[PDB]
Amino acid sequence: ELRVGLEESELWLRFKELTNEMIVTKNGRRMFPVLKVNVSGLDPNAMYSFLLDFVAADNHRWKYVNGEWVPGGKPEPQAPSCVYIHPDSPNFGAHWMKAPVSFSKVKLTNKLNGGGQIMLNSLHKYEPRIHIVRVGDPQRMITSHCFPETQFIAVTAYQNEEITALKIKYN
Ligand SMILES: O=C(Nc1ccccc1)Nc1cccnc1
Repeated sequence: ELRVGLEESELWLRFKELTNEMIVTKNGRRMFPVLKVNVSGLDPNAMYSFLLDFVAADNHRWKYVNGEWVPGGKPEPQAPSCVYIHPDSPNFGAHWMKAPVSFSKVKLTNKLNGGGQIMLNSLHKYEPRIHIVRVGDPQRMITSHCFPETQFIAVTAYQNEEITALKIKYN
């Protein structure tokens, strides 16, 4: 049976209990923590691609007021459909299953200035989503997995001083 497990779930949850934040910039910014998954129950002989996107969690934006994240207004129109292709793609099931699959190079941005970046709206909450695509499949079968532990608010600057400190500390 196909099983996709979050790596470092305890680390993610240290950030989630503060409400996690990720910086977006013009030129794009890497995530900490990095999203990493362990995979079992692929066909080791088959070839797959791994894709990453970010799903908008709410019909509203957030604001950090008096040390509390609270609903902050109506949402911006949805960021365009951005998908990140894992740079190991396409590859054997055996390749994906032998070691955690790491999205260490994905950059989050708030300007559509290209470079395979993920466009997010500042002060909106997003949940990472991984897709497994089988190569050469006439049915174009896809699997999609969400990672609730990894939810975060996109920000141009850290709001929560505990997040700023955690980010310097564990990284
Ligand atoms: O700090 C880490 N995990 C953790 C933190 C607190 C409690 C239990 C586990 N992992 C980690 C990952 C990547 C680089 N450095 C450290």
